[PDB]
Amino acid sequence: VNSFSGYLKLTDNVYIKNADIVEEAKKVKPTVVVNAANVYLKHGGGVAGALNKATNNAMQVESDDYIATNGPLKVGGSCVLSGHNLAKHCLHVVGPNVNKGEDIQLLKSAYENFNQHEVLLAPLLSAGIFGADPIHSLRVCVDTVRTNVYLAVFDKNLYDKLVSSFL
Ligand SMILES: O=C(O)[C@@H](O)[C@@H]1CCCN(c2ncnc3[nH]c4cc(F)ccc4c23)C1
Repeated sequence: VNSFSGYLKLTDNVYIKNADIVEEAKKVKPTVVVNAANVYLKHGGGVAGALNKATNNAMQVESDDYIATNGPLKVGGSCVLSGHNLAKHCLHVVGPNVNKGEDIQLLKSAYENFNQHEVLLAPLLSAGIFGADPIHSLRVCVDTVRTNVYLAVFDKNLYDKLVSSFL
């Protein structure tokens, strides 16, 4: 039993809710919140910009130190950093950004990072400003992630769609 509330169950291990991940996160304090990061951990907009804003820019300060030490992530890769006031940990995962021409096959590799964590609150990778089809993204998520994932979808219209077209 865990503290996540109001989700619809898609599979044994995938759940989904119309929610703001920032507000979903501040209430649950999940062990892991996933950020839809870029390779530079520059959290300017989308989920990343919102999450970072909710940390009063502490996420960005920590991220800049990480990059200064380690260099950029790989597309499809991830790193674990602090969750600040939102979660114990933040798993920064780089999905491919279609608006940069990145290969969509890397979306499966991106979701594989979720399997290193027993339970996660997460957005749909490569959705939103990253330009992928959130329905394809949901399919890859369901077919790749084996751990327990709670998907927060900000847009009510999108959500209702994803549900109605799910197989
Ligand atoms: O649409 C984008 O560009 C992306 O970021 C994707 C797709 C939809 C939005 N996004 C989220 N997914 C789940 N919760 C969210 N809360 C937010 C608050 C914001 F100010 C901006 C985006 C989100 C957000 C992931």
